[PDB]
Order: sequence, then C-alpha cells, then structure tokens
Amino acid sequence: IQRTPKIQVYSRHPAENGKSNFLNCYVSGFHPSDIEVDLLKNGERIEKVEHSDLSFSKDWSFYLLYYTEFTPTEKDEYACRVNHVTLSQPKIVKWDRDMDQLSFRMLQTSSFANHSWAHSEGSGWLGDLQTHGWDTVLGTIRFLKPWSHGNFSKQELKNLQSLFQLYFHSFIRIVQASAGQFQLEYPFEIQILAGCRMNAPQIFLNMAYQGSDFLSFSWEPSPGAGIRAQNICKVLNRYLDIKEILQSLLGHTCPRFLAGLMEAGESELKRKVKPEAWLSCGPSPGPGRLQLVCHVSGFYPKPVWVMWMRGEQEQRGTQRGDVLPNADETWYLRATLDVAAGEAAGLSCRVKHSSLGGHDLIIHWGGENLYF
Ligand SMILES: *[C@@H]1O[C@H](CO[C@H]2O[C@@H](C)[C@@H](O)[C@@H](O)[C@@H]2O)[C@@H](O)[C@H](O)[C@H]1NC(C)=O
Repeated sequence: IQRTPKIQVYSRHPAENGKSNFLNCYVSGFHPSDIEVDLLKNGERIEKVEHSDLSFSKDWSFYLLYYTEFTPTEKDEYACRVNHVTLSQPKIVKWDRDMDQLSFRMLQTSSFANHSWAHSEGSGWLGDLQTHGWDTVLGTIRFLKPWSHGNFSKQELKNLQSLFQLYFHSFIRIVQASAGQFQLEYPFEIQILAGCRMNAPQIFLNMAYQGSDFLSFSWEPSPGAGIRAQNICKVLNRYLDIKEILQSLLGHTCPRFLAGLMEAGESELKRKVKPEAWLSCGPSPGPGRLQLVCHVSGFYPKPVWVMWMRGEQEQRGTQRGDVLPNADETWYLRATLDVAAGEAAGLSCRVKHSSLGGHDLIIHWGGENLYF
C-alpha cells in the first residue's frame, strides 16, 4: 500500500521577527521511504538542513524530521517542499507566524530496488528514545546516548555486533535469491520490528512488506498477505535452528539487556523539562470569526494536557492537534480554539505537565498578544 506523506511545518520557538531560531518540517505517514524533502527561503533550498535518521510507526508508514537554524524577517517566505511518487507535483506547504514505553524495540527497513542494488537501515529504540543505530558502511553499532551500552560488557556487545553483521549481510542475500520463488515485486521494502517488553508475553517480531503486516513470530502468516506469506511461513517454520536462535536472543538475552538499558538511563529517563507556550490568530474561518491558537513547546516527557480556558471554566472546543517532536528530543503541541472576537478576550490557555509539578502554566490573551 502506498501512502501520501503528511508535511507539517512549525518553528521551535516563536518569532519576535528578529531572533535566531529553528524551523521544523516533519514528514510522516508515508510509504515507500524513497522520499525527497527540502526547506525554503523564498524559493531557495538551504544547506545546513539537518534531519534525523529514518523510521516508521506502528502502521509501518515512515516518518522524519527535517530542520535548520535561521532568523526571520517581516519579508521572507518560508515553506517545506516535498516530492514522493504518490504526489503529482511537489506539494509545498507554507510556514506562517499564524501557522498556515518500557520496551526495547529494534526496527529494520531493507529496501530492494532491484537484483543489482539493495539497502537497509536499522535502529534500536527504547520507548520514545532511539538508543542505537547501525553504521552501514563500517558495519557497526552507532550507540547514540552515552548510557546506550547498559551493563553489557565491552566484549559482550562486540559479539552481538557480529551476530547482526552476519544477519544483515545474509538477509539481503537470501531475499534477493528467494525473490522469484515467492514473486516479490521490485521495488519493495521489508520492514521488521523485533524485541523485548513485559511482563507477558516478552518477545515479539513482525515483518511487513510493502507497508503491510505480512509475517510474524512459531511463524504465522498474516491473513491479508495471502498465499505468499502463507508459503513464506512454511520455509521458515521448518528451520528450527533459526526459531531456536532468535528464541534465545529475544527470549532471555535482550530482556536481560532491557533491564540494563532501563537502570542505566534513569537520570535522562526520569527527566523533566518545563514547556514554553505562546499565541496566534490562525486563519479566520469565515465571517466575524477569530481562531486563537495555543503553542506549548520544548517539553519532556511527552504526556501533556492542554486547554483553552476562561478562568477555571474549561473551553471544550479546544482542538488538540498532533504532538510533533522538536530536534532536542522534546515535544511540541499546538492546541486551537475558535470563537467570535467578543468571546475572544478573557480566554486563557492552560498547560498541565509533570515538569511544572502542580503549577500549570497559564497563558492569557490581548491580540495578537500574550502573557504570563
Ligand atoms: C537498480 O536500482 C538502483 C537504485 O536506484 C535508486 O537510486 C535512487 C537515488 C533513486 O532515484 C531511485 O532511482 C532508486 O531508489 C540503480 O542504481 C540501478 O540503475 C537499477 N538497475 C536496473 C537494472 O534498473
């Protein structure tokens, strides 16, 4: 299945229209991962445009964060331009002042453009935070956070490195072979999400193909997959050695390891960061109609609760848009409530979060203005 991407554009702080900042384009909900993105100054691609390693969500769709530093002027258009097969012309979204899990996850994506070429990325998260990555060239574990070692010995991991290195190297080789037997259509990608967690059961490992639950761990085919999975599971159910290997790795090794990542994290896990919030007038929807927007940002951990107010009286029109990430492993949420200019004054916006601890940030309105 193919899924047209969802460009979302937002800054990290507000513009005072003068002071240096980051811009975020965040692209998600898209398959296949062969994408091109760019950021724009008035028509112009920039350069020191950083982005995170690729990844994918519980529905196999992919997602990314593209960002750069820069300062704003009262002139100066900004926008996020994205091209991707399912699109019929680069859908460029414009920026605006006025807007517009205690489990160790190892995720892999191996893409297969043709017999000649292939490529794979792989990652190693813990809950929301990516703990590890893979060096494809040098064939080795990029550790990422410092405590990403856990209490696994220097030598302990040195081995796993290899046990993956073979794995990764085998995987491409084998599939490329199997390809025709099982009528895998080039180009195609195969995703995998394996790991530890809980506390009943413990293990897991799912393996989509063209963005679709295809195969899972004995080995079971997915109904939707059809005969292909059905077949592909046979070949695999028969290799007991393989079953057993993983059974040991994900069974009791990786959870021992999880235990490890968990206890070694703490100081950065039990970590709290105060938000920051401000105020818009997103586009007036129709006649004498306002649309004040909230802008909580820069907070961690994720769970945040946010309401447009008016004293203690919760305003139930508050719409709560998605939680994007900023680059500094923090969050950003934009809550929005729209009502007639007369209903407008007196409105607050209240931001509950663990980092404040009892003292919810309250943010009132004098348009297009904002305290405290
Ligand atoms: C096999 O595909 C190869 C990879 O093509 C990729 O290159 C990217 C930069 C992108 O633009 C897409 O074209 C692909 O994801 C390529 O090196 C070979 O020419 C292809 N071989 C044949 C025989 O068609």
